[PDB]
Amino acid sequence: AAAAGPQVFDVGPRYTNLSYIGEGAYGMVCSAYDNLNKVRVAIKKISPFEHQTYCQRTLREIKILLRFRHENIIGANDIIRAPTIEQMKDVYIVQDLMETDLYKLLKTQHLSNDHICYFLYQILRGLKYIHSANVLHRDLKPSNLLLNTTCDLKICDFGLARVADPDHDHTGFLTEYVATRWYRAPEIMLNSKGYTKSIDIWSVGCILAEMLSNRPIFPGKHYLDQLNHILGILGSPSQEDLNCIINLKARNYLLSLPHKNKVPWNRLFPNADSKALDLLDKMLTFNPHKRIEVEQALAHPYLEQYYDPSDEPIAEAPFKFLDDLPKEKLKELIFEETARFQP
Ligand SMILES: Nc1ncnc2c1ncn2[C@@H]1O[C@H](COP(=O)(O)OP(=O)(O)NP(=O)(O)O)[C@@H](O)[C@H]1O
Ligand SMILES: [Mg+2]
Repeated sequence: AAAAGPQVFDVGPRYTNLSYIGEGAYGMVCSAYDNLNKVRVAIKKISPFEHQTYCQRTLREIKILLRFRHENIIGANDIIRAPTIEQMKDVYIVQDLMETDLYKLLKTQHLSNDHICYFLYQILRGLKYIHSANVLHRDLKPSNLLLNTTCDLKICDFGLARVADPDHDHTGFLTEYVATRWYRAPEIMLNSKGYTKSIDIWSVGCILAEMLSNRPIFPGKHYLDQLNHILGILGSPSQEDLNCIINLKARNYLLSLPHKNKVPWNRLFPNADSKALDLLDKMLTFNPHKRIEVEQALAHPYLEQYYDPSDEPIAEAPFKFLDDLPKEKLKELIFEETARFQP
């Protein structure tokens, strides 16, 4: 029955009072009074059974959201669908209702250092859990970081996530890539498929920089301009870093470029806590092997008000999914994954 700016958003007896929020990927997002728990909640409608590619992204996100339990990762409290495969056109994911996300927040609000430190702690704490499950998010950016009115931060959108696979990370120069351009590590344009953990840390660094001045630090307009932005600020890679790149074409591209030096961080962010800049530096290290890991970051001095490893939990066990089978099998699997929420 109930409609909300057509669409049909029928989420049954339990959830009423629908109010629009935005436009997700391949569906719509509403808030809605939950008549069993007596709170407002959020509800994403997802209609992906036509295009095979949205079905992997829905299956992935569904598997992960139900396996993970963590205060800084968005949950699935409920998942609503028809009682049969045949009748299932859409899928609805009910979550906690978060006021805003960091993208929307950074357009209008400048943040205090106390807030930056706190949000960074929460991102890194949630990322620790994710990596501990051997998973990579692959698409961390401000719009994937949800916030409520009490400053609680929750990572969302695991559509692009993958199980880590460091042994199969090498690829050729200029290999096309899916994740959001601005938060892409440099090795992705050189020689990485994005199957190692240090891909997520680069993105977190990109977010710290953005939180620090309200503006993306590497806003490249297209695939290769992303790299020139990165190099504009870090300057030319050292020879040792270039020697970790064995890939000939990527290495010669880098050698062909004129020498540029490092723009120092405090020239770029003169107001910032210099401990914040120090960690920034370590997150946005050119060489992925030297870039800081998630635990080292949590233990950096910038975060010592919050750091407490025993209150920074890890997953019960590794993750293992799948990828490439067709529309129809993926529909069966999404049906199967969501059975538990039926009566
Ligand atoms: N739990 C939530 N509470 C409030 N708003 C949410 C919540 N989850 C997602 N959002 C939405 O996040 C949107 C931002 O745009 P978008 O980049 O499409 O993210 P998304 O809706 O999460 N789907 P995706 O594109 O898969 O990340 C906003 O329009 C909100 O509607
Ligand atoms: Mg998005």
